[PDB]
Amino acid sequence: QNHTLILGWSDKLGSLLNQLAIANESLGGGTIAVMAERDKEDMELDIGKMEFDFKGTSVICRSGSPLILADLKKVSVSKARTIIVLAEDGNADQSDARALRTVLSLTGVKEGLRGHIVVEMSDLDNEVLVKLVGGDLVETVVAHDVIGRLMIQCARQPGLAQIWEDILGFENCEFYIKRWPQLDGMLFEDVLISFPAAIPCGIKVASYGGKIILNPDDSYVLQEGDEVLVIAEDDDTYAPAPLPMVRRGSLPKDFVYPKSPERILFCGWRRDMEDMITVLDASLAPDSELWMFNDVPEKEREKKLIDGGLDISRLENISLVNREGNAVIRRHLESLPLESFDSILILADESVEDSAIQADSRSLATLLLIRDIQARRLPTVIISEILDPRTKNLLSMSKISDYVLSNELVSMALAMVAEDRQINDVLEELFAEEGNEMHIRQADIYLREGEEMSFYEIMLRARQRREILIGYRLANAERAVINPPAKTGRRKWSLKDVFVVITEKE
Amino acid sequence: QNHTLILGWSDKLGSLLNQLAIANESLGGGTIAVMAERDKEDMELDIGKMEFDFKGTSVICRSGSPLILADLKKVSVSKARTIIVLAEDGNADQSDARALRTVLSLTGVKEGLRGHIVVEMSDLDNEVLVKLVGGDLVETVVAHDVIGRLMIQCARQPGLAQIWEDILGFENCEFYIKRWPQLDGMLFEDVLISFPAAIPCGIKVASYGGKIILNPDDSYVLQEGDEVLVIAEDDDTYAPAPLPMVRRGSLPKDFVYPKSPERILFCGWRRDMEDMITVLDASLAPDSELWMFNDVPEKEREKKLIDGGLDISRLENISLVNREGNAVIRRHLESLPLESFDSILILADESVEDSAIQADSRSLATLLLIRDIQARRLPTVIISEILDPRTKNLLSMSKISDYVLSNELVSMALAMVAEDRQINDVLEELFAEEGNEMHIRQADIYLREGEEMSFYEIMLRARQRREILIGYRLANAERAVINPPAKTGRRKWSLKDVFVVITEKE
Amino acid sequence: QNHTLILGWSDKLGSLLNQLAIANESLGGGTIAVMAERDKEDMELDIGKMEFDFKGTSVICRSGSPLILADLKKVSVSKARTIIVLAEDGNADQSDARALRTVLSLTGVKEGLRGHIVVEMSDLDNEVLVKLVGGDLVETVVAHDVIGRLMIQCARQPGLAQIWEDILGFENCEFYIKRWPQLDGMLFEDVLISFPAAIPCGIKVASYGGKIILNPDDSYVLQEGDEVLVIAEDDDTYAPAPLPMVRRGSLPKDFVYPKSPERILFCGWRRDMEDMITVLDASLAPDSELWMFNDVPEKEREKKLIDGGLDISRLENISLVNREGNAVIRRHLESLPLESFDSILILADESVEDSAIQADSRSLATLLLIRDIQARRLPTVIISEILDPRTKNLLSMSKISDYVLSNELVSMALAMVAEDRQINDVLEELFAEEGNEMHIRQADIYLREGEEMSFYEIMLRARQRREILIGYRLANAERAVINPPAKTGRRKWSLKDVFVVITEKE
Amino acid sequence: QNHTLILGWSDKLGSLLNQLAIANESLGGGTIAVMAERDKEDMELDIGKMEFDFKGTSVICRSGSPLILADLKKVSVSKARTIIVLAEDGNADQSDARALRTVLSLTGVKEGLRGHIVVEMSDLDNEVLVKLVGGDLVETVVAHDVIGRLMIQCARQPGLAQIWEDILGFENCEFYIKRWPQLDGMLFEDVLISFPAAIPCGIKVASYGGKIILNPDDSYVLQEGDEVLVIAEDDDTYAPAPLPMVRRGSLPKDFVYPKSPERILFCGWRRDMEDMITVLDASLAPDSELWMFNDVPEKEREKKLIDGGLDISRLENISLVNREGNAVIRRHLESLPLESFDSILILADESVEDSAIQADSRSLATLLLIRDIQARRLPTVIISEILDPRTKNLLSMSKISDYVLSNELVSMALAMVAEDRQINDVLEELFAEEGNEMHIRQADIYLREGEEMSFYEIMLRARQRREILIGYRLANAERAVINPPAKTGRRKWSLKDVFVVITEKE
Ligand SMILES: [Ca+2]
Ligand SMILES: [Ca+2]
Ligand SMILES: [Ca+2]
Ligand SMILES: [Ca+2]
Ligand SMILES: [Ca+2]
Ligand SMILES: [Ca+2]
Ligand SMILES: [Ca+2]
Ligand SMILES: [Ca+2]
Ligand SMILES: [Ca+2]
Ligand SMILES: [Ca+2]
Ligand SMILES: [Ca+2]
Ligand SMILES: [Ca+2]
Ligand SMILES: [K+]
Ligand SMILES: [K+]
Ligand SMILES: [K+]
Ligand SMILES: [K+]
Ligand SMILES: [Mg+2]
Ligand SMILES: [Mg+2]
Ligand SMILES: [Mg+2]
Ligand SMILES: [Mg+2]
Ligand code: NA
Ligand code: NA
Ligand code: NA
Ligand code: NA
Repeated sequence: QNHTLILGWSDKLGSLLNQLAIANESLGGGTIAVMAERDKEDMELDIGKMEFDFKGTSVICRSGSPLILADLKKVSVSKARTIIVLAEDGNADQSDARALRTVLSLTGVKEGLRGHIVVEMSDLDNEVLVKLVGGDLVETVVAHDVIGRLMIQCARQPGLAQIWEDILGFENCEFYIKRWPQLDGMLFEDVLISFPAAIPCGIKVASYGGKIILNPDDSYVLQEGDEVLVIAEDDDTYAPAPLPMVRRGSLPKDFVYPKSPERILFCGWRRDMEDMITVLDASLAPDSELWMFNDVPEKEREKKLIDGGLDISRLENISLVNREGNAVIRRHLESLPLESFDSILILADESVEDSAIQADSRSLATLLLIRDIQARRLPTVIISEILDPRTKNLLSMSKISDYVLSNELVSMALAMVAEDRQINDVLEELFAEEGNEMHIRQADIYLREGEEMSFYEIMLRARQRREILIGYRLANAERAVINPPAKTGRRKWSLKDVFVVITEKE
Repeated sequence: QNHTLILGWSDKLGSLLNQLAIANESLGGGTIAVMAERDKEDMELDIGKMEFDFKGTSVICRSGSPLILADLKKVSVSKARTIIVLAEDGNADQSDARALRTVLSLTGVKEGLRGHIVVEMSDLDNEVLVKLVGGDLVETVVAHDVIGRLMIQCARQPGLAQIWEDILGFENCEFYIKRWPQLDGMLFEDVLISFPAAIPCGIKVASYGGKIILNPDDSYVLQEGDEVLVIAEDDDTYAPAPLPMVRRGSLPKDFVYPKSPERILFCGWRRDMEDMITVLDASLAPDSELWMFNDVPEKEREKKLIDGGLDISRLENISLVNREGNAVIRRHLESLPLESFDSILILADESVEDSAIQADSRSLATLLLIRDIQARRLPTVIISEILDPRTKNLLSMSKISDYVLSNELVSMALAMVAEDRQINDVLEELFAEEGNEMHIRQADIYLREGEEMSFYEIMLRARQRREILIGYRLANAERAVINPPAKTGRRKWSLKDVFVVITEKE
Repeated sequence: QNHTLILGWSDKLGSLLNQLAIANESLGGGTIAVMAERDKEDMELDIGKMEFDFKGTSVICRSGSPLILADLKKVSVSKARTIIVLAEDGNADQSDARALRTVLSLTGVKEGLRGHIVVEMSDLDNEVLVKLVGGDLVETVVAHDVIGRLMIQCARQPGLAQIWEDILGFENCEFYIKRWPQLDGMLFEDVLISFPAAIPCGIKVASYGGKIILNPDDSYVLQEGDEVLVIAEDDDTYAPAPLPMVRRGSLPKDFVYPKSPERILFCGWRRDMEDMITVLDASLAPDSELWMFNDVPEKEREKKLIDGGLDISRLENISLVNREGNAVIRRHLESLPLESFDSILILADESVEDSAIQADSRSLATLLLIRDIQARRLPTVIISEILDPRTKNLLSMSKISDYVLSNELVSMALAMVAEDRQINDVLEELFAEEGNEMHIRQADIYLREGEEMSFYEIMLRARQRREILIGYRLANAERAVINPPAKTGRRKWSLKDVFVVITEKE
Repeated sequence: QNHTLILGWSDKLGSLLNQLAIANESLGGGTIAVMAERDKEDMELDIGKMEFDFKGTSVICRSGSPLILADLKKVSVSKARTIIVLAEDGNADQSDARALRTVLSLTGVKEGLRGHIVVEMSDLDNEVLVKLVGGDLVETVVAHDVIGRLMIQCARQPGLAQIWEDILGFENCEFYIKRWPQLDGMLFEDVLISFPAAIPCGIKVASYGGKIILNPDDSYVLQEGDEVLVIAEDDDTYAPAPLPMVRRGSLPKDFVYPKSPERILFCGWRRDMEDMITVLDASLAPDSELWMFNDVPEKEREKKLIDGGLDISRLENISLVNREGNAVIRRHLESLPLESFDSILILADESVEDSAIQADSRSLATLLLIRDIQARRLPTVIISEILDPRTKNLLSMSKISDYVLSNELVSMALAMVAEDRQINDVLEELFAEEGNEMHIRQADIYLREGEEMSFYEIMLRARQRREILIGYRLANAERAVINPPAKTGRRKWSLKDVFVVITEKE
């Protein structure tokens, strides 16, 4: 039957369904079963009111418990190509306790499973046990952790918020892995320029057990069994073609400039915030500063951080500045040097995160106050965490929408891992401090003002500094273009254009 | 379809429906749609039990969410002449979070809206964001704030409670704005005396963008496009007539007396009480005193007030006296100099206001205790905030009813703004410290004992001190008369009669 | 229609219905309507499972709100002979807030009411306001207060618990008031001995406005309009008969002995416990002691007592001894001088009384522990408050049942006041410190060992010390006999017999 | 009708039904009635989804209250052979309050009861009152207390966890009591070897009132009326046969070695944990140590222990070491000398035990952390309490399953006591510090390496040290064998085999 089975119901369900319908469109639609401990008629009424085009995919609703075999058989658990275990809204520990029981129940199905299980986890500290019992069947996506990592990357490089929104999920272009036997024996540097409608980003190496290698060496020779990872518009829109001849050349300014220290403000004590501090410390230049403004008394912060595993005496690049106050009170915020921050993250505070409507209400209040304080004393990059995807969609035609990053990104990640489990490893690397990550790079590294050249020609220059070029954003365009059309056509570039690459760090 | 759409359900719904039915009576009835996340049959049963005459208006109930387009279309959202977003009973922040999402949902309706949106807000600090996202579509009525402002005005001038109850809502007389081309070129001083059945209070000035000017200069010449604001019995009961000839004269005692300091007691720590203190400080004579009796420790009060934006070192007219205790405990209240207060406001305390039945129970207890303490030590104007309109109506044949001001006034304000959005600006000015407000004035300013004259004759005397005369209360009448009949008829007035005017301050 | 209407639903409803069915049996049954905000079919199912004989009374159930006129008319509110407003189980203030709204709703019925309203109040401090708004329509029965007063009387005189249980409610004998014109002109001393099947206890005096005078002077001459209060088996079982001739005589030991001091223990901090302390102080001999064992810190007790209106420096007869601890912890109870108490009251503590099952569980635990501590250190009168009548009935064949006084007594009081509102004044006096009360008296006051005489003969001796004799308990009988049969028959009495009288104090 | 009646619904119901179906299988099935205050159709749907073979037993569901006679008659309460009163999940005191009311209701059934009542109690301190009111009808099983006692025995002797799981409940072998007249006059030492398919463990002695004597003297002569207690596979699988001739001999190493001190860690403050400390102190060798790691401040622990009746100055064998911290925080656990503990019990903490899913989630976290801390610092017997039987079953194919003891054992105990009430006394003795208990004993006490002999021959050697031999575990077997087949067959034993006996202590 090879349908997608979703176990549970949450605020993320509608956007997850949408993503799966987009992914299935190239098939002419598929089948999604949703099983939840709710009345079947209510579920059907709610699905019937969703406002997105199902694109030929049909959704079936059943009432039942994922711990009850009789209920799992109502939805053909053992024939599904993927099973997605949705987190419950609310308390992260309760949700993760249910996730663990569900995974145990699924691993107990005696007929076995055809597909893999994608588990939406809410707290990183609960992941090890779920992975331990789920073995080779389970992929975990730790939603809270992912969102923190994305907020940091977008704080560091603002234009990335639009790029990540484009790449995640199934609108526009995303990652695909597929076997191309006619490419065996090719060097990766030729594979790179072999697909008119795609960009190769890495290789699934068969002699490594199927391990995905992002940004491999140009001299890697594809072996029998290897597959190519690409960015492409859909699973069936791209294929290799005879090699174009691409003019070669040199980089004009292949330099590394000393990265400048950054000053970042975290508003709110986010659950597990030490995990963000660790990521930040491994991402910023030395002598950077992290300001934490929140209502936890300073005396007690060190205890919270050390119990979550952070040694604040071994931080390498950031110093911590603590300030105490209420992020919705004007008078407390105005004592901050707001104008001095390179970026400000407004985080859902651990004391209210169990109610998305209350957390989101506070984050939006804080946003407005910060803007107004600054405006009123004037004779900045702000990112706000939003927990309910419906509130993000509701904001979409508001200016405020530029200042928000939502759990819709979690639904997009869940759908990608549901469609190909190995994409979890790709996104894990790109979200991690180690290994490859996305960067927006000035044009004067790659070309001189007005130089007439093709996307492929820039791509080969970018390989001299060990980057995979995936797109660009022209000087006065509002959106970057990922996986551009007509990669052999030439144009005159500007030093105000910028390029999007996959690269290792310094 | 041009019906009124009400989104939500609350303790105020019945009185709002009543007001809209009164407003619609002159049409022979209209249509009200009510959509709420409740069972349709329950809604219909509850509506069917309301005890007021629907006067030809028909009410339709639908079950649905205002965030769900499919549900908004069930009630013809885009054809309604007005949409009213009712606050949820309970916690003000939760209610305002829902109001914001609803406004975003409504502004997303792609067919657009024919009418405006009236949003019942529960907390002033949440208003800016709703106004920001609702743009030109939204009028906000901040219920909590309005009630505080009305309680202060009635504490300052007790007879105003009956006048405001009369003017608000659609029983008796209220404000109407309408275009009268045959009055172009007239001076406002002639317009004032041109309507046998109405009193002009201001002009919508077309050269100002449609801005409403209350109490304009007598020499203002009405221009093409201007409209007249009046107090009248209904939208269709009044029209201009040939000018009466009105005898002119002088004021006998056009004096200003030094306003005397007042001593006011606030019982309870009302949410956002600094907003009332600000209003009070701009309303009382110098060397006045505000006593605050409530259970918040004195040490901590200053912090609450400064965080809500009140600088208590810049108060101009009042000194603050703090007393700590429980307003339902006899022994604590009896240490207050109760007999010395010009007025006492019993306020719904922020610690219980999320339960109207609990708040109202405490306010009534405090009322009884204050009366009894004073009576028992005897060998005063009290105003009590009541949150459930049903409790006010239940009290109506009790003596206690003179001591109460309720959220029914909010339903009356919501209906007025629903019927003409520009009435929000009129009421905002009259509730504000700035600009015009209502005053009850002694007769010896305007006339001598037994002087025989008409209402219009007094009105023109009142214009010499830049007042609009809207009514009077005779010496032994229990009710003031607003917009009196037969304004040209003469009678003999008494120095114990009083007059109701719209005026600027000192 | 002259039915009983009960508004609400509670743990007391079944026992109230039972009492009304008993009261109605002599009519051949009546009608009770019950209206509650519950599903009608559930109500009917619950009524159908009650285990007591309805004795020809029919019960009708309707679903509705007592605040909604349409609902009050479903149950013929204006034709009922009585309306009983049942308290809600749980928090006393919430229940009393609902009682007040209900009374206002009932006083608003424009057709008026045929009968009176009996209001079950939960907190004495809320009674004044309900009485103020209910005027002449309302009788209040303050359940919590009544139970405290009964527990004290039974602690002082243990045999009274059985007597009060007999007299309250409609099993056995109770109070009736009725007009007997053929008795006009009789002296009260002859009226006393005029009813073979009843005992006159007082007169409703028409020249006093219908005021009930308990235990009037023997020389009072019944005037036209007066009615007689009696204890009798039912409203129709008694009538006056020609005067018997009763031998007169003297009292052998008409003495007053010095009342001995008592030591009483209160376990638990009962809500409003200062009201019990006041009653106790006016009831005990001088140099008595009240021990209060409970978890409130001693420092804070004085504040609680003074805020409830008790001045502990003006106590006349008792000294207060405070001990702090947990009444369910053996080790804390064993530090008390348990063997020294004349009586011990186990009270439902204010911290758990909102859950009757939790309060009753603690009171029974404490009971068991006190018994066991004493038994285990041995090489006492205990009274335990029980809040759910079902738990009292469940205990009935247990020995523990002698140690319990329950809210069933409240249902019995409510039914008595429902049947004749003037019985509220009778019970108020008998429960009050002032005026008449019930006493169990040794036989040697009235007679010598083996003296052969009739009940009437003892009754006339008792009048020489201004007592109304209502019954007796023979030397080895387990139950007292109230309103005995055959009052003229003689028997030989024992100095170990005891007599039950109504009397004023010392 | 002689069915089993179960009153209530809980997380234990499915496993209790399973056990009763196993017990009934030898009859061809029986009848179980389940009555709960739930909708009948929901109950039936849930029963219909249980995954275990009902083996011919039929289950009937009814909706009703055990306090309501009409409801008790729907399920033929007075004809049931047993009534089981299931605890409610959640708060132990609430559950026990309901148990007490139910027992009173059952003892009030005027037709009487045919069978006994088994009451699942949640707190030991509540047991006395239930036993007091239930008299001879009631058997109590205090679930919390039993589980603590089993965890201690399994900590002391790890192989016992598998043995107890085998013996409890009705899979494999369990206890049966039955009268065998043909054995009157036999010595108990011959009775011991008289049943090919059973092992006699004791005698119900008729001259003692039916008291069960475990491990009686070999010289006891069975008298008329006595019955034999055995371990056997089912009630009908065993019978006596002519005496086998068993070779006699001596024990080679009938020694007692000095028991070595043990170091035990308790993680979590379990409700009533003083009851476990008492058991532990009477079970361990002198100079043993009990470490308690939990979040209760050390200052306050002594108060908790003394109020629960533990005098820590009279402990005979253990010293207490207190450590404060959070058992789910790695950094706190790693300060413990984890490698030094003979066993570690992870206990459901009293602060979360009212939610089984939250308690079990913490216990599993702690388990994982302890393992990982030890593994990571390496250049142990752990027992974890699990409150929901479904979580134990879900863990069953996980390695983690060796580290868990669950409330399924309570369902097994309830079913055993339901089937024969006298088994409660047998298990009470075996769980108690006093009297007989189970022990795993080295082979070199009983035999020499390679000695060829039968199970009966070892059994008679074991009687010389006053042990009843019930089974063995061979050197490389994963499971012990209880009540072995073919007890007269010989084999060659190894010094690495071990024997399971019932014995008194030192
Ligand atoms: Ca696709
Ligand atoms: Ca965590
Ligand atoms: Ca795509
Ligand atoms: Ca109108
Ligand atoms: Ca506010
Ligand atoms: Ca009107
Ligand atoms: Ca009667
Ligand atoms: Ca009180
Ligand atoms: Ca009677
Ligand atoms: Ca069997
Ligand atoms: Ca306990
Ligand atoms: Ca078995
Ligand atoms: K994409
Ligand atoms: K009006
Ligand atoms: K009676
Ligand atoms: K077994
Ligand atoms: Mg962590
Ligand atoms: Mg403010
Ligand atoms: Mg009081
Ligand atoms: Mg104990
Ligand atoms: Na990376
Ligand atoms: Na104003
Ligand atoms: Na009295
Ligand atoms: Na034992």
